[PDB]
Amino acid sequence: PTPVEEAQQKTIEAITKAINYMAKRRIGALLTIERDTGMGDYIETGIPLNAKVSSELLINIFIPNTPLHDGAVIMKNNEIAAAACYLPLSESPFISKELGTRHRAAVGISEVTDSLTIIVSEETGGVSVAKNGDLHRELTEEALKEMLEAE
Amino acid sequence: PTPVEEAQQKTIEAITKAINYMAKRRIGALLTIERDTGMGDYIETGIPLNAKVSSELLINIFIPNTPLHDGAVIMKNNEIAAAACYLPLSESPFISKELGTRHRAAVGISEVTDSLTIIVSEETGGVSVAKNGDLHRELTEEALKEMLEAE
Ligand SMILES: Cn1c(=O)oc2cc(N)ccc21
Ligand SMILES: [Mg+2]
Repeated sequence: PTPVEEAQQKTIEAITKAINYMAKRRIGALLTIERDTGMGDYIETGIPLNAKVSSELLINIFIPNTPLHDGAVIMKNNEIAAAACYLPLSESPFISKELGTRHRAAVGISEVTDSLTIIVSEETGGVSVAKNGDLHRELTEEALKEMLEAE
Repeated sequence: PTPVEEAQQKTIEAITKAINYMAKRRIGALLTIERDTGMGDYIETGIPLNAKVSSELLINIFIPNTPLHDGAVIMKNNEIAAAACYLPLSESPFISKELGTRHRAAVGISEVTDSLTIIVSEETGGVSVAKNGDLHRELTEEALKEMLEAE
């Protein structure tokens, strides 16, 4: 592997480790990965971090009833750009009616960007991904990894 | 007021807001500010963050029973360099006997560096500072801020 490939795989492993921990504990989480469409306007709504990715930091960010847990983490250029960011709520009538604002925010950003957003449900610990205006629900660990590698 | 001076003031405000919040809630914390003696050897024992400082991130790091809460945060200028770092334990007999490992680690690093370390007791909420081998306990909010401004 090249340095850039090794770095991408390390980031994927850090994300999946954090997501698994949160899914097991039913910790709600919202993590958007910026792609070609710039998301600076949304990054600017949160708390700046520009931090190295680690599973530890991702977990610490989303702990319930803490300063950083409300809102989205946005990743950009292999770093955590900001936490507690605003994302736009989707008005799509085709999202499962049992899902709340975390999932609607993820679908919303996916409607206007090419980003990939991961959501952990605080109700069930279920893991989902929003891309292109669609929500892919009840993902296995393998499925999430496949989506991150495809992305 | 140069940009350097304004950045320092912002960092002091972030630190003091976080410490005050953790003191009120008896959240144990151990926060070392590198000065002229480089602390790379200790930074490298922790989880790298290289993050912009915020009161929110400082608080999120020290929440009990989370990946990052045990060990020291080490700050370099206006960044959180790493969390969950090792510091050496002091054997000084002037550490109150009831105090635990955070205070002994803080005095320990203060014996071999010119750093300033802030400690919040999880037993009492009291705030202390270790510098040059001495521990100063039960600091008021005003005294801590004045110490940081002088540092
Ligand atoms: C480990 N953990 C978790 O899963 O939820 C938490 C909440 C708090 N306040 C502190 C720790 C945890
Ligand atoms: Mg006194």
